[PDB]
Formats: sequence, structure tokens, C-alpha cells
Amino acid sequence: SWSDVVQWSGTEGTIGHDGQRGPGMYSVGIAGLGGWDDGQANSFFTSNFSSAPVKYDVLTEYKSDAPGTAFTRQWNGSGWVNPAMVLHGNMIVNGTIT
Amino acid sequence: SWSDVVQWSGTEGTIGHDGQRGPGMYSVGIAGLGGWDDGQANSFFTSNFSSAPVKYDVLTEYKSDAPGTAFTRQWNGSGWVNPAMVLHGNMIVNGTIT
Amino acid sequence: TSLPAKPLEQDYPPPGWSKTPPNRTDMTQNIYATTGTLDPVTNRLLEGTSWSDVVQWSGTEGTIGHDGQRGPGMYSVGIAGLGGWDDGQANSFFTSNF
Repeated sequence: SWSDVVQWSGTEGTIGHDGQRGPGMYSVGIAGLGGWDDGQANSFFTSNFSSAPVKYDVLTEYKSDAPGTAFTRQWNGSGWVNPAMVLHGNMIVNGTIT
Repeated sequence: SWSDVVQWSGTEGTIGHDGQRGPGMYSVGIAGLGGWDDGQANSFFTSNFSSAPVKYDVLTEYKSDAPGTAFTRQWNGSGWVNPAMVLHGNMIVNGTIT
Repeated sequence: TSLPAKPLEQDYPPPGWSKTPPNRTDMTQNIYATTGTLDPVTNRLLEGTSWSDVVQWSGTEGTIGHDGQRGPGMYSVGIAGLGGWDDGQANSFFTSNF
């Protein structure tokens, strides 16, 4: 009888992976914000980016009704940590110019 | 004579597709803006991103000479629609703080 | 995963080899086949003849291609002690984050 059926021609390769997505100096607001929200930040990225945040990702969270209350954190690839030196144009919090 | 020429070795696969591009809370201005411009917004993405806008994409359009005139829309994957809750730090339009 | 060395043993099959093409559970690996003159009386290779040069016999997985490019945005970043546009700092920003 016929032998065991075996592949004879070439095989198409699978889908690989390419360069990672690039973040930006974003600025988003959350209603009723009293502090930095890791959950809201993660939800923002999951909803829009369709991918996890990447290394050195900077996102700014603030309460719009009182623009002084603003929080900025840097994603170092595993979580949100306080960045060493991040300075926005909206860094004027307590209405003071010296 | 020789038989019909047929492939004998493996075949390289084609190029697949990977995770989608991630948007951000962008803020762009258009000269002479009297309202939200779908065409200008699409031209902005086509020129810079080199790709179509993705789901939950937020872009802010404003007239720089009068910063109060600002418009923000969310791209829900098929068009620009009014977002449910988007609140920027520049949401102060009519010079009023209450 | 690579081209095996030519078998030296006259056994059918030689050590490390199988008479029938084994199932390719791992796609990255390839089925390599070599041929020789078999003696049915001894169930081994014919005296004075050996296995042919080892050649690929099954399909080959393709390499990783490239897809649509990353999309930028209307970003706004600050640098301490800035007296003018900094190409080096801008490039460092993109290399670190993007």
C-alpha cells in the first residue's frame, strides 16, 4: 500500500516580531483625581495602544478642574516609578513664578 | 527527457503582521480653524504616522492665535466621534475659573 | 536546526536517523535526508558505498520580516538648562523611549 503521508514541499514560516512601539510625552486627565492611578494609567494604554507600555514611557495624569494637581511617572519596563528629571511646560503648579 | 521542474527544498515564508501602533493624547493646531476638521486630522496621521489611526485614538485640534477655540475627538476605529470623557489640562476655554 | 554531518555508520538507519520522516513538531527544525545503496541480505549499506551528502528534505521556516512603521505624535518635552534646540538631546530622548 501507500507509505505514510509526509510533507514534500516547502513550508511557510510563522509570524515573527519586529521593533517595539514608541511612547511619547503624553498628558491625560482623570476625573476625581487625588493621586497617581496605576490602574487608570494601565487601562488607558490597554484601551488605546492595544499593547503593554514600553520602557521609558512617560505619562502625565492631572485633574483638569484644578490644573495644579498633576502627577507624572515613568514606566521603566516593569512599573510606574518617579522619573529622575521630567519637566513639562505645565510644571507651574502653585501659581508661583520666581 | 527530464520531468517537469518542481520545488525540492523548503520555501521562505512571507511577511506577517504584528501588534498595532499605539496612539497618544496629542495636541495639534491648524491655522484658520473654525471647527473640527476630519480631513486635516486624517492628513496629519497619514503624513506623520505612515499608518491609519487606530481604535481609541485621541487628537486635539485648536486654533493657536485664540487658544480657547479647541476641539477634541476620539477615533473609535472607524471615524472621529465625540469622546465620553476627555479632559485635558488646557480645557480652560472661556478664561473662567470657578 | 542545521545541516547534520554525513553519517559514517553503515547501519540502516544510522544512529540518530530514522527510516521514516519523523513528525516535525518543532517547526524551526528541518527533516534532513541522505541516501545510500542498501543490501537487503545484510539490511545495511552496500559494501563499498556509503550515505550520500546530507541535504534538506522538508520545508524551511521563513525569517522575520518587517511591518508598518511606528507613528510619532505632537510631543512636548523639556530639558534643564536649555538655551537652544538640542539635536543630541532629542535623539537621546527617542533612543531611550521609542
